Amino acid sequence: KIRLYQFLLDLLRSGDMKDSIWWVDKDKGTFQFSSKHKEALAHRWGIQKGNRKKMTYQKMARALRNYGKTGEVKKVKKKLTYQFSGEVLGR
DNA sequence: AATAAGCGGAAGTGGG
DNA sequence: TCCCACTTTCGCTTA
Repeated sequence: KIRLYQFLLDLLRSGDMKDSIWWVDKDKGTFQFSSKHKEALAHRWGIQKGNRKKMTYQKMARALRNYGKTGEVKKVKKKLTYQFSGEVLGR
């Protein structure tokens, strides 16, 4: 099954949910969610995973927080903004 | 108050 | 056995 960071990177590359997520500085790997349209993206994540419950942005963001220690995605001190690692961007 | 973003102890589910 | 990679529940903090 796809990993969450890869699901998000793939969306950013495809442009398929441009109103829910976008690059801030793609060279740095920084990206941001839409305040008003992030839930539709979270719903898509949960359906792609086949999870039992409806996925929420809060549960998805909790998964994102767990990447902080391994480094794939880090929270940026800007609203709804995160940053992929160079390793994730290079793969 | 109402709303929203951000955080995490603990415990459950999947597929190794 | 016991870690993977989240998922789910619920309370808390700050703005």
